[PDB]
Amino acid sequence: IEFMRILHTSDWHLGQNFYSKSREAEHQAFLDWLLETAQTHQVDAIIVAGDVFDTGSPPSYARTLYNRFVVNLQQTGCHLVVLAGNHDSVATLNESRDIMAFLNTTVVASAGHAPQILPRRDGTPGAVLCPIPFLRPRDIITSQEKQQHLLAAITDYYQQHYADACKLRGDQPLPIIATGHLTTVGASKSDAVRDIYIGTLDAFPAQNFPPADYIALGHIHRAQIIGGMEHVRYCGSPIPLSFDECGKSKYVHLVTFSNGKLESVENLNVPVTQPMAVLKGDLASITAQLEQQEPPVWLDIEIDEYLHDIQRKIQALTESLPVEVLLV
Repeated sequence: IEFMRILHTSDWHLGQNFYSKSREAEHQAFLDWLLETAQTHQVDAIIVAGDVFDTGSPPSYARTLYNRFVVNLQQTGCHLVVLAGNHDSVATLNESRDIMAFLNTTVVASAGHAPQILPRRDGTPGAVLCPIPFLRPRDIITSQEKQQHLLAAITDYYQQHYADACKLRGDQPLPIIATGHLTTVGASKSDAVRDIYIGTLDAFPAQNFPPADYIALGHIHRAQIIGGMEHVRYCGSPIPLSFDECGKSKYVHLVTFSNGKLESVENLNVPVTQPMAVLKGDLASITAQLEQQEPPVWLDIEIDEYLHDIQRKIQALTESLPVEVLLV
């Protein structure tokens, strides 16, 4: 009878320079869809599980996309939780932390944020959130085996915060939601996923996560269930961030809680607004491949031996065609 609904997204990488192309149009369309989606499902909170911006110094149009979304989301009463990823600068996201608080937005850029009650739209307690962004080792390494140390440090961090979440919840029938931004053991990764904790943690075993009712992760671009646990998920990126991910579905997760427990996780397809394609073969295999649309499809030609000559060759075969070649 008491519901709480959140949307789980991550890895926006606003401002990404994609082979000289801007993703602004795609991100604008996505953010507009995310807005209508929040209204359609009467979502209580949207959680963005890290990598909001592609770098620590996003271009003005990306900062504008982000600000305008937060503003437009006000017409819904939906709360917004923005967590830093490894691509984000902490200082950059903290620029507007306190300003965002006036707009029902919680910006969490570094480790150490206490658990907080997420209200439902009507203001009553809906869930207890442990807002955990990408954890910089410097921020969590107690007493500042290095590999074993970081694993223990992250595990312990989640344990302390889960414990505090339980205390904050008290006797209330509220679900506990934790977030995270890292790479788990067994995760399937794409090209656009950058190595993190280089030399200090190959991957995080999801069995070490505390028993929150939902764990909303970011960093990995393909939506997947982790460690066979339906409550531990990457939502993946909302638009394709690399050519190896085109053709593949993009999602945000609609996560519903009933009486303090996880009820369902639904995969909401994010409309794809910019056609991309990857071509493999040789000059004729290529030539046949690219033959017979408002935006011009972006192309990754994975095609006589000197790759320099191949480029000029393809640059000839690709001229005045409704496509656009980005990578060779």
